[PDB]
Amino acid sequence: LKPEMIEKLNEQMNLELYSSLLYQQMSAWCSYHTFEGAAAFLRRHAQEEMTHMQRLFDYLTDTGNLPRINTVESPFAEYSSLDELFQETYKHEQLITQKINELAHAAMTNQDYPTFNFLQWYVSEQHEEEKLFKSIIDKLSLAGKSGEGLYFIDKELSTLD
Amino acid sequence: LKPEMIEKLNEQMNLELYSSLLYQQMSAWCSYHTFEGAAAFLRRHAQEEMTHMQRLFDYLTDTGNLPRINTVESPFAEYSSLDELFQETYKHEQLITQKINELAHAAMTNQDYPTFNFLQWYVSEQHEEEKLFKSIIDKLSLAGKSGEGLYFIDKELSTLD
Amino acid sequence: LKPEMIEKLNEQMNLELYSSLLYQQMSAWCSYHTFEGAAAFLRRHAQEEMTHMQRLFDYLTDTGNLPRINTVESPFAEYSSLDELFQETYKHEQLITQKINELAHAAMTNQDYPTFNFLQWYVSEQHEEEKLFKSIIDKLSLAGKSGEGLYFIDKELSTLD
Amino acid sequence: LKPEMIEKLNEQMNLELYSSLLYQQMSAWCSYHTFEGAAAFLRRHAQEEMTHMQRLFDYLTDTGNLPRINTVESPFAEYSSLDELFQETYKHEQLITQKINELAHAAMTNQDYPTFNFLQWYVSEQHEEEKLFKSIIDKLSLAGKSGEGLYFIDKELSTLD
Amino acid sequence: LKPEMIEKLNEQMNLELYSSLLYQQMSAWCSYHTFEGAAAFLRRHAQEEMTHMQRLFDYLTDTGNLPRINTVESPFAEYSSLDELFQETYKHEQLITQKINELAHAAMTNQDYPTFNFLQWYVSEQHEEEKLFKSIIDKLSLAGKSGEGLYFIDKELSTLD
Amino acid sequence: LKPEMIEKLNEQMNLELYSSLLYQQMSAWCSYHTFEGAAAFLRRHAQEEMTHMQRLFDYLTDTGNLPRINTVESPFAEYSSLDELFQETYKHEQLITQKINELAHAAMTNQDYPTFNFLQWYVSEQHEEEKLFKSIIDKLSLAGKSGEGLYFIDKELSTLD
Amino acid sequence: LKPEMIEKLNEQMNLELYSSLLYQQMSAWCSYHTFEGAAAFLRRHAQEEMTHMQRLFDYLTDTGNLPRINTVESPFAEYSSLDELFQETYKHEQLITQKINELAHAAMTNQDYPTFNFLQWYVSEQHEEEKLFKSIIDKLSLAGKSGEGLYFIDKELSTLD
Repeated sequence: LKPEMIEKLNEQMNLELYSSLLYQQMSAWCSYHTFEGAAAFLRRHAQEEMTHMQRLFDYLTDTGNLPRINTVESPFAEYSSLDELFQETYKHEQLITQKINELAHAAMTNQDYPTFNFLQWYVSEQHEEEKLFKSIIDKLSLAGKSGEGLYFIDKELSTLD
Repeated sequence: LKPEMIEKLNEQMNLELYSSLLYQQMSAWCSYHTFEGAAAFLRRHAQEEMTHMQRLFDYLTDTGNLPRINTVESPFAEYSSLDELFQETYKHEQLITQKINELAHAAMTNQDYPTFNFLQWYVSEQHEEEKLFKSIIDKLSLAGKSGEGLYFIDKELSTLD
Repeated sequence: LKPEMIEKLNEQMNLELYSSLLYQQMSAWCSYHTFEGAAAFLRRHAQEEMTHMQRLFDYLTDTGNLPRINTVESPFAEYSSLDELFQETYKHEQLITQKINELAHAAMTNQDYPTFNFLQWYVSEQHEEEKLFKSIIDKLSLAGKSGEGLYFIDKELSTLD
Repeated sequence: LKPEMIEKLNEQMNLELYSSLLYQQMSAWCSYHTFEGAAAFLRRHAQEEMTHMQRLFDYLTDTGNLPRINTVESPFAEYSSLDELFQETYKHEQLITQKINELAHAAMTNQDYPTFNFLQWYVSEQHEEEKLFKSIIDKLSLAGKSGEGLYFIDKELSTLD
Repeated sequence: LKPEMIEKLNEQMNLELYSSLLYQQMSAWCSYHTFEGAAAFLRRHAQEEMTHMQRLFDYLTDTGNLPRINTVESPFAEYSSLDELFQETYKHEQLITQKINELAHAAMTNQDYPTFNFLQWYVSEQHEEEKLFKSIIDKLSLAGKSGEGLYFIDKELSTLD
Repeated sequence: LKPEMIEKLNEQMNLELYSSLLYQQMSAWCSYHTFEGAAAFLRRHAQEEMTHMQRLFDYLTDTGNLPRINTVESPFAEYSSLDELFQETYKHEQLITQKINELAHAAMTNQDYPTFNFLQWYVSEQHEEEKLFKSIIDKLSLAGKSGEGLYFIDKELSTLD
Repeated sequence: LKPEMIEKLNEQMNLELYSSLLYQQMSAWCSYHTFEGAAAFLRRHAQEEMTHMQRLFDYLTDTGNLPRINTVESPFAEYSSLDELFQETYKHEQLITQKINELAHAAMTNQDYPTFNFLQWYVSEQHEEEKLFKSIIDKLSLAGKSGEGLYFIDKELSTLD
């Protein structure tokens, strides 16, 4: 691997690690606010993002490199509502998608076919994730003005996926 | 929960998170240095310490508190050998054990019987952990001290549960 | 057992008996008020509290003592709403928790390790119960302004646990 | 078969093809508007109408004729709401029913007993379809003023049939 | 998705729909001309091309777009023989392959990695399709060229998957 | 397929064939020098390389081309040691990967998306091969300084894969 | 093992290697010429001949000798027809049988009973092969003079042995 790709892969790995902690932190907000269903969904998603991290970690070791875990910023933040919380998760999922595309673009420019091939898994996964997170925001749109609505959506999130 | 208890528990949760990343980082060193067995073993241990973190996370939420994930310092470091690496892991396990004891002591003083009860799981696990890592350092001192031996020990670590 | 511990255990046994009858009485209020789901949940909880009573009864006989069932005050009371009813159950569950902690504190001061050990079961159980009863109050908060909300929560309670 | 019947059967086949595409197009509107449940129901119904087409296609070939697929008009249209969308599907299902009756009437006048016999399947199927599509409009009537209502109906449609 | 991508994909979706109807129409010619085996084979292929259409339809919806089904020209045409018919199908398959390549090229240029990834399924399938239809034209040139042979080839097509 | 691509693909096919016979020849050296485990491993790998050759052969014929097997130079060579041998195999695996990348680049440049898609299987496989062969070299460096060490590694080779 | 037997065994091994590639190449011609059935049959025979090579390679190593793979000339050639191609395969198989007899004869004269014993498998196999290839030519002469016949024979070969 070229130094540029090694570092970009390492940075993405750190981004996935951060994202995992962000969702875990978000779930706590949900629980503290009575949305146990949303909390559970996010916990599940924190675990999923960790998987994304590991896969990158493994790719770096397979290719004879040393993955480096950098300083991690606190994911702690305050949210005004469950809608705002989920809107941010959606915005975040999009940043991840952009980072993957820039990674794929760099792989292609550097003629690194093996890494481009490795990234395909992420490209497919992100398409699915964005769809999923969009729906949630949409549902919140349909029935999110009321606690009974909130109560119902929350119930949905508990098994969503 | 008493404010003081909340803080100590949150601190412990963060220490476990750090500890999980520390072991993930140590396995990378092992892979890079050709010790796939030791690498696989530390990876498994990284996952386990993560469960220790989650257990604390949940306790805080169950008790109506908001766990807070703080900034995590990079666990990146250099090691002169496999022996020095495992020496550091044993010492780090001993630190965790000590922190658990201080928390148990604080729970007792504060007559917080529910938290003290909750901690007993960690006390027992810590006992098992220390013994395990001690055995590893022992084998290294014995069979190790010379290449060929490292091959067999690493081979052992691969499956050591 | 020291006389102090014998009596404290006996009093706790009577408290658990009273609590069982209180929840049974509460379920009647629910049924009389159309909340068959909440009624069912409370009936189930009355039976559970009885178990707590029996376990204490058995501990006293195992140790060669004579458990004594005292006068029981009527648990009858009138409630303004289902929310008030559940708020009282939550307050009651908390009193029970406090009584257990005072019991554990007395056991520790009297160096009665066997009884402290026996109480651990209760300490764990109460942590679970408080959590459970908190959630209900929380749900009532999310969707409890409407009969449709009430109708939905009631439906939940019918299987909760 | 008499020329008149051949052509009427061919036209009906084309009508069924168009209807299939219409429902597919409608499902897209539903999805684009967040009604994934209604979208799924319509997709399923697009596939069903295709079956109706094939059965007619086969009858024409069995009888030694050449079915002809004509120009198909775009089924694209804009709808103001989900209620309007379903009202149109109901009106459309009715047109199909009328076309089948005119087909049965022509078969009878032409003393084409074999085709009248063949149409019986469609006559029965349409009775079922109209009923089904009426209910949906009815349900939309009961609980379709609110997003929570919409949210609930949509949930129903996802498995309706 | 870039507006240009949206348009090309929508166009491709419409081409597949047309292609599905084209094969359905060709099977009719086969039935009428006594080639039941070739008819059954094209029918199966009509259904398959339809799935290609749906896959594109969904992609557009998953990405928050509104797929639009345009007017479909009649696929009706005359053929001088079974050989000429299958020659036309092979050529039509080659056209589809070309269109897929142009779309893949557009996705690359536009750095649309998710769409390019999505198209790989079509690229592979197209490879299988072309080979299949090529084999058919081969057999026809060989065994065909004379009645009796047509009986056996048609017999073959009946089950050719 | 373009002329350049055909030629390049044909060259790669011949390279795989040679690579296969090279590993075959190498296992003999191993057998002759008493390393039955390493011999076994290489024989398996000669077969594997041969499958890579077959897959290319097929692609060429599927696309209507005539694969051409060219003269094959004798792979016979002398090796100083077992590790010298494996170093060679590693270098060779690397060359194959480079050639596969050049082929993927050529496909890109020629907008041959079908061929690019086809090559993806090789790209992923090579990633696995390099990892594997790299591991062997590492194991050899850790415990290959003694007859006893070589003895264990060889034993490990016999069942690797 | 006498040097003369070693040279003769080594020669046969290479001949079998060449034979395998010859059939592989012949299978390509068949493919290019529409005879997918014959191509498949020849593909299967190339693999089979490869095993004849491996068996020789192993005997040489079992006997503490070093098999040597020599340069393999390109097996590429032109064939005017399927008939001529198969006629060449038969002649080639005959050539093989003859070289096996000479080897058996050489083993006898040199009182090399172990090798004579080992060769018996080849003797038995060759008898089978010849019979097989002979039948193919026979069938071709019976029905092979019409594309209809060719088509039928090709279908047969697709599964033959």
